[PDB]
Amino acid sequence: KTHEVTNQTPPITGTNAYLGDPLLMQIAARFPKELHTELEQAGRFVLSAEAQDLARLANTELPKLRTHDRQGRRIDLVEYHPAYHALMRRSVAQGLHSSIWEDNPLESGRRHQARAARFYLTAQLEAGHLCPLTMTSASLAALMASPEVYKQWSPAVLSRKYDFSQKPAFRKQGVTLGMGMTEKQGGTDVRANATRAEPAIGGAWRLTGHKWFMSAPMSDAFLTLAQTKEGLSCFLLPRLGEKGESNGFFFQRLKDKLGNRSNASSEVEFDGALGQMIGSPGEGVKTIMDMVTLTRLDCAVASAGLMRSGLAEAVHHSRHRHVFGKPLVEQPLMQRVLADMALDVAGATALSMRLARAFDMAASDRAEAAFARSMTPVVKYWVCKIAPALLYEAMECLGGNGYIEDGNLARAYREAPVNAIWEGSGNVMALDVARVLSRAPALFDGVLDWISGQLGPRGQGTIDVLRAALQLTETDQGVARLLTEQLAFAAAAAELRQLGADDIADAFIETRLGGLWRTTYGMLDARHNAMRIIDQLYPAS
Amino acid sequence: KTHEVTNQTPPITGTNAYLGDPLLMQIAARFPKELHTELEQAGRFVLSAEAQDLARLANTELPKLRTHDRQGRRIDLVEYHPAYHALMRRSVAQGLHSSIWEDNPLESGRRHQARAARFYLTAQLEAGHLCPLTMTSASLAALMASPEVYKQWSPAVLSRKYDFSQKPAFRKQGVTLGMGMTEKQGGTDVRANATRAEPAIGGAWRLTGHKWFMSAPMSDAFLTLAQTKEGLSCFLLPRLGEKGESNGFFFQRLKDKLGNRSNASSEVEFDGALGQMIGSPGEGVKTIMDMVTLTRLDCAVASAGLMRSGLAEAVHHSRHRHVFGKPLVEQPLMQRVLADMALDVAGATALSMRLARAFDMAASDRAEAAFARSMTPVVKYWVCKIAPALLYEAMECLGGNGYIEDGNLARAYREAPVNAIWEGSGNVMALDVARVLSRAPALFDGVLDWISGQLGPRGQGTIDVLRAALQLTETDQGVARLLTEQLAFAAAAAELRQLGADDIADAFIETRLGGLWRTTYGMLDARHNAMRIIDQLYPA
Ligand SMILES: Cc1cc2nc3c(=O)[nH]c(=O)nc-3n(C[C@H](O)[C@H](O)[C@H](O)COP(=O)(O)OP(=O)(O)OC[C@H]3O[C@@H](n4cnc5c(N)ncnc54)[C@H](O)[C@@H]3O)c2cc1C
Ligand SMILES: Cc1cc2nc3c(=O)[nH]c(=O)nc-3n(C[C@H](O)[C@H](O)[C@H](O)COP(=O)(O)OP(=O)(O)OC[C@H]3O[C@@H](n4cnc5c(N)ncnc54)[C@H](O)[C@@H]3O)c2cc1C
Ligand SMILES: C[As](C)(=O)[O-]
Ligand SMILES: C[As](C)(=O)[O-]
Ligand SMILES: C[As](C)(=O)[O-]
Repeated sequence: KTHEVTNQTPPITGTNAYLGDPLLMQIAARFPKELHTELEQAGRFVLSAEAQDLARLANTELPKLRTHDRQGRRIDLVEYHPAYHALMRRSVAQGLHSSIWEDNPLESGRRHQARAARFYLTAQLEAGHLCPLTMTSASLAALMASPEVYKQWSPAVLSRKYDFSQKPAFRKQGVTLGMGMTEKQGGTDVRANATRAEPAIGGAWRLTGHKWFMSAPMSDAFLTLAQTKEGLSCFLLPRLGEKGESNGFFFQRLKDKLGNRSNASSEVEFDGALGQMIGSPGEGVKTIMDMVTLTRLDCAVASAGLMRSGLAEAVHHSRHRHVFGKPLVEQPLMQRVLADMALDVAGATALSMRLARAFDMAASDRAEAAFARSMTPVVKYWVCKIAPALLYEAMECLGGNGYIEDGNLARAYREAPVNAIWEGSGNVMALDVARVLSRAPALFDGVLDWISGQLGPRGQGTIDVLRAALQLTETDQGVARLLTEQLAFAAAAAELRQLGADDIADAFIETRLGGLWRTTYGMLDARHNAMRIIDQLYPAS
Repeated sequence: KTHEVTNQTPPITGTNAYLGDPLLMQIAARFPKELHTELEQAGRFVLSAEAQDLARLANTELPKLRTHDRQGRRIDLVEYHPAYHALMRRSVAQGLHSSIWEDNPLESGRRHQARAARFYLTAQLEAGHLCPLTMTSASLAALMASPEVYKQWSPAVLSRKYDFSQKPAFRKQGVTLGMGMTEKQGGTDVRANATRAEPAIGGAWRLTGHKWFMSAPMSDAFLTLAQTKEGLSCFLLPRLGEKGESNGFFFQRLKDKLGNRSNASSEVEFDGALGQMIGSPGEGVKTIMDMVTLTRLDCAVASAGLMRSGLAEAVHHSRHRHVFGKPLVEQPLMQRVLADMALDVAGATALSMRLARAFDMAASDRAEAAFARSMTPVVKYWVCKIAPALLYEAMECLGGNGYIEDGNLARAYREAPVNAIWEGSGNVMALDVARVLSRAPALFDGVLDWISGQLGPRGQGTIDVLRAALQLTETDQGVARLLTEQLAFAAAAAELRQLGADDIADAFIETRLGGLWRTTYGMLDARHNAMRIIDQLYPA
């Protein structure tokens, strides 16, 4: 041999991602014991060596579109690696697509939070297959606009048996649902959709057009927007007909994507595809409003989990990798970088779960409903859009191996932009935040009141900043991103206080609410012990 | 047809990346006429459809390691797509590996700046093949430590004829040089290297060990660190022997990289590889100090070019893509986001080229030499490390297509971290700054005087901030990144004043030096006039 291999970091595999995360455990502290037991088992699974192999395979053995069979007939099939189906099977059995719609007494009053904690853990393992599960869970809220259609589909949708066979949906053990919104001329401006729907025999509708981005193409049906005589309408469009034949779907290509690669995203064209209208004619936008809101929470929770998993690897690496004779984690500068990132990961996780809590409490508490209506785009804006910069710095903490695809940080870095881009990007979230202030000032008083209650009298200066930003946004729409980010900082700070993470909150408040312009991590002085921040959030395991 | 395809952005291909960049033209305003002509031709090349096809192919048709031939002999060859060799050929013919060492009277007093302007443009086209050119240009500063080896190798190294054949080095039309430094147990702590060098017949040395990341493996020789009885020493190690036979290189694998994929990076093991010592025994670290410094300017210049190119695409898209009946560039919020990114790209470009100017003036100006020694890690820290976050936001400005690999932003986003990581990352740059503060505080006094002269009396508040940061860093090594980033902000602001970009400087100073903690772009109010910033830096 020419050399020895020394000073290598042992893998994080085999430990428990839930029990290694005290902030998450505090977030779940009031869950019933049965949920704690399930989260510990989930925490063990997502760091197991077998699960990590499935995640690597799903993202390297990529889905393939087969437009035709060997004799020249169209079949419009997308084939996946078995690893994809194994992840789907377990997450569907776990109810990640269905549990908020189920009647489970152990989760009463906690359905969004219980699911969000599971979602957060799974996103640390493999994020791509979460897309069909997010769309399936959220799609049922659109189906509520037509209760007969909900009653018809929900038994099949809520089934916890995953079924990827090419049977018609009504013969499958369970079904999944997708979304056909974006067209080539725009995904934001859905009223510019040119897909058209025309009445057909039997009260159905026939659709002709295209959708430029349709993820999870082997879903059994798709919520789709199309124009009718009275405006943009929403439809439930099955991929297959009752005998299993194609329903006018023509897949053109799969996207060659930066990340999210385990999840096939197709370009599709429709020729006479038959479907049911969902909601009132011309009310397509209103019909899908609650569906989109549900996907935005998932985008935040998953981005937070992505950041958590990437930073845990950086902290763990620092504890074992020696440089100049001692572990990297004993270097003051590495301590400041790791602790500074931990503050944002902590704030993003607390805020994302606080939004889930507002969803659970909205029906019984007007102030929580106010938070739920107005802050979903704030949380999606900030949590998702900080992930690329933070995951890059976490990757840099690994040195050269961090840049190599046989690890996890490269894949997570490639993944991070998708949650921010996939549905409403930053500018769309921020304008949404400003519109709600223009139409419902009372909602932001309620949020400001919750923030002020948690920060206490010392936080009144932050409240004044937020009011000034709200008022300035009415003067100038261009400052809507400033308003959105400041709201997120303040709400994350408030929740860290609510959770009792007072050392974390102190340092978070001093920097994000009191510090100066910065562009890189590590902007902490010695006033707060950095090693304590790191040990509190990433205890050595 | 089922639908019409409408509201699409016309391609930016076919225009001129140099003439479309007023800040760059201002930076080059005093270059001789012949240099202006050459930059205009390069500006057209990097946006031409032909060149763009080469850049795409070089990054999708990946190099393959061939350890053996089909009969089972070791050959240790790496094969590239012809597009890689075409980019190398043109860049070598342009002297990107050699021009600072040439005696070109047209570039007298400007060698580093003239090369940096070319580098900036080429990085907008294809960054991966720049790695061997950066290493080759920088390697000559180390070879100077042994002047007889410099005389022996420099005609071949400085040749503008690219030659990728498998001939021995002195039978080729020109040669390139790489770097064998990082080992599995560490790339930062090179004194923990375990590769060993032993005396051989004829005054040569035999090396046995491994290098964990060796880019451009078909380079003709590599500057390599290995242990001798006196400590860590530097060696020039040819890949092939005098007859074209293997010189004890055993390539194991190529890295499967996030980005930079046109540039092969190998894992290699050395078994009795014959080389020449460069510099004194045990002085390997000192010998490669200037070589490393040169590569650090290149990292900054290229990262600035990456950012410039990605933001130019986002601005161009906004001018053509309609949403809600008007161009995106007419939406106030999109204007704030684009302008806010433009301020960092302008500051990073100005600061990087200002470092190049310090390199040109160092031999004749003590204040400029002080700037070059103390601020090289500052520029590399800030310019390279802001690129990932900025290129993500630029990608988001394109919408869903931004995330797709048939465009350019996804590749640039994957490229962006490599300049920060490839040689000394942020923590290493910041500790470099802290060491210079500890061992030679007067160098930063000179930097502050230069900043103060450019900012004018209005800037005393920024000087006081920098003094406080210097004092605090002497107290606490842990705040070294704060000192480093504040120095970059202030020097970027000062250089924008030096360039006469006073509207850009005004807006940059008020935000980066006077604003609040932020994590995303778009933090400008109406006083900064976002549309004028965009039109001044990215004219349609
Ligand atoms: C991996 C992936 C999967 C996806 N899956 C699906 C799917 O299953 N179904 C589906 O229908 N779509 C899907 N999408 C598409 C996605 O929803 C769209 O890209 C998104 O809606 C934006 O639409 P666009 O690309 O047309 O951008 P545009 O509408 O052209 O917007 C471009 C940019 O301008 C900004 N902008 C927009 N409006 C304004 C304004 N008023 N003022 C200022 N700035 C503005 C946007 O925020 C964005 O940054 C997916 C996207 C990705 C990347
Ligand atoms: C694409 C690519 C190409 C490369 N090509 C080459 C090449 O051709 N030749 C070559 O020899 N190398 C090459 N490298 C290797 C590269 O130079 C090393 O990754 C780098 O030197 C860091 O070494 P490391 O991975 O061992 O990290 P480590 O030395 O283990 O450090 C890991 C992390 O700790 C930080 N750190 C280190 N010391 C300290 C400290 N004292 N205090 C605080 N933080 C600290 C680092 O900044 C980094 O964040 C390449 C790397 C990449 C990504
Ligand atoms: C609504 As069904 C899948 O049971 O036909
Ligand atoms: C960060 As804590 C409140 O779980 O110690
Ligand atoms: C961007 As300018 C140097 O023309 O002000």
